[PDB]
Parts: sequence; structure tokens; C-alpha cells
Amino acid sequence: TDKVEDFKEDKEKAKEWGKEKEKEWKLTATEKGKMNNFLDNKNDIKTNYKEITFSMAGSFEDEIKDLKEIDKMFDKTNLSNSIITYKNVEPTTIGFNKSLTEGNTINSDAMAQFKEQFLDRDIKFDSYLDTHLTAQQVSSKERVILKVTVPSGKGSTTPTKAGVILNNSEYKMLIDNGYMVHVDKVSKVVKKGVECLQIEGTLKKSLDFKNDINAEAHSWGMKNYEEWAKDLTDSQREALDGYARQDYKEINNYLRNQGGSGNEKLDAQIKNISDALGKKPIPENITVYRWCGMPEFGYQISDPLPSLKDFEEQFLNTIKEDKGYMSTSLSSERLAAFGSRKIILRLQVPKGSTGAYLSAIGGFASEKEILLDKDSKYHIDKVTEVIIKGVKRYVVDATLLT
Repeated sequence: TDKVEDFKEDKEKAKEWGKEKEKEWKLTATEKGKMNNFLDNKNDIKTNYKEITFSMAGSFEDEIKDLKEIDKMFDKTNLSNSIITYKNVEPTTIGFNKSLTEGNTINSDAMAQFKEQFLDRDIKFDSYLDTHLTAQQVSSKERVILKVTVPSGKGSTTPTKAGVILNNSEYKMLIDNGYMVHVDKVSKVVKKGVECLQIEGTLKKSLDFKNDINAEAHSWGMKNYEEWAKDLTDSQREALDGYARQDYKEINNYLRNQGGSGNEKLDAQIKNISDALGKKPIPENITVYRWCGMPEFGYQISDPLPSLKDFEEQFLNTIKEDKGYMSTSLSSERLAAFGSRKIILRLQVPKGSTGAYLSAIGGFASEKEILLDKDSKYHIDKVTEVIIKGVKRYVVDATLLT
């Protein structure tokens, strides 16, 4: 068990620790101003953040300027010690869409559903995770207590991108978007006679470029796959170029529709593609995106988006698979070509997954593209909503199986 601080309910001891750690981030006065403006929802930038990250280029440009600077602040972090932080949240904020409470008590069936959905899995948040240095008083609706261990990563190759900031007269821990909370334990606790569900978790790194406002996605892709593309054999290179140029249409139709039949021509190319995609496993945990049409989720084009309840009953905690190759992007930016689709897949691709940064081969390859090998399967973790231009869309969080 690593050395970890935990002030529990002692605000005074926590304030002293906070005062000294706040100095270590070394943000300028201008930087602190922008970060606090975000946390205080100035001009509704915090309320609009989720939509912004799934918006088309050019939208919310004043907010984007601020978000670009904030993103850069996390590259200036230097967390000196690990600590347990606290944050109370309303259940729907983390995708639990069933009734959780009955006054000051927790529904018995609710806990069972909650544990089945979250225990031993990772929770992906929509925005920067701002946590407290001590246990917080419970309100009526924020009945889920997040007790999150924030490792410093001090003597490692990946120090944690988190830091302490003074906001609203309190020292708080700000954690970058590139982290999920792995749920280690779920239990019912009582605070002042009010029952709450406590999640004890630990940060788990996963790169997430969102709508790539600082143009870092492609550089990551090239840094990790430029060598891969260079070492592709002639047949593999030929097969991948064809695929991207126009062969993907026929190839995936072949696979997804009575695949592996009689056609040595496609079988040969498919072999070359899958061999290339297996040469370099995804080097680290990453987040990828895919805008999906209704048919991809078994609905018709004329059907309205089903209620959240019916959508979960059909997909929550199920495994979705594809015999063809699944194209995804490091960016969640909305493009005109598919900006009308109602279902957005936010997929966790674990280190070791079978795929590659296809964009490293140039040519007809798509922008910031990660191509996953055929026969992919992913577990649907949770479903949440986002209103883009006054229209509701469902964001489907899932994890790729390796």
C-alpha cells in the first residue's frame, strides 16, 4: 500500500497541505484567472463544455481560446504527494439513470443495479474532475460519494497531470481529462442519518484529445506509428492503401455480410490488412470516437431516439461486435459528413488492443484515424446525454475487449 495522504474531515490540516501544494503548479495570475473563470462557469463555459467538445469547427470560438490555454496548464503540473480526494455527485452525472434514493434511504434494488453497472469498471467523466481535500457535506441530490485516490506518479515515467488550485476560498484538486476513475469498491454509508453510496476508486490514465483544440492528436499518432507505416511490407502497404481509397466499402460488406466466403481476392487483401494491424499493439490506453447512425444500433431512420430507459434496457451492459473493420477517430470534432447522427460512441481502447494509427500512411486515409482489426467486441458501460444545437444526442461509453 503506497504512501497516501487522507485528511478525512480535518479542513485545517488539509488547508495547510493545500497552501503549499498550490505553489507547486506555478500558474501565472492570468492562468489562474482563466481556470477559475471555468470552474465558476463564467459565460456558461462549464455548462456548455460537453457540447463544445462534440461541436463542429468554428463553434464557440471565444470559449475555445480559453480552453486551449487551460489544456496547456495541465502540462505544467508537478504533484508532489499522493492523496485521497472527495467529491459528491448526483447519480445522473456519472450515468446512473435509475432511481437511487427514497428520501434519506437508498433503494435496496438500486445498490444492486449500481454495483452491477460500476463495480470493477472505469468511469469516464465529461469534464475536468475537480475534487476536495476533505469529505464534503451531503446534499439532497448529490448522493454518490466519490472517494478517489490520486497517485502522484512521482518516480515514474508518467507523472499525474493534476494540481491544486485555490478556488472559492478553498484548495481543490484539479485532474486532467486524460484520467478515468477505476471503481475498486462500492458500499452504502450513512452521513448525518442520510444514506449515500460510496465509490472508492483510483485514477487510471487514458489519453483523450476531445475535439483536439491544440492539434496534438496527429503528433501523438505519428510519434507512435510513423515507424510502423515505414516498415509495412509492399503487400501490406498496397492492401491498406486500397482499403482507405475505396476498398473499405466492399471489404466490410463482405465481412459483415456472410464473410469468409468464396473470394480469394478479398481474403488475400483482408489478410494483409489484419497482419499489418497486428504488428504494433496500441501502446497505451486511449479514448477514440465514432459518430453512429441509427441502423448501427438496430433502429430505423424514421425512429425518434428511444427514451433513456429503453435504450439502456436494449444496450446497457451488453457486448456489441463487428465482423468488419471499425474506423474511429482520436478527435470528437463533429464533421458535416456525419454531424447529424444521434449516437456518439466514446470508446476506451486499452493498451495492447489490435489496431493502428492508419493516418500515418497518408494517401486516402481519414484524419486522425485509428483503425481497429475485424471481429471487434466492446462492452457498453454507460449512456448519457448531450444537447448539440438544441438537439439531444446519446453518448455511449464503452470499453474494447482485448
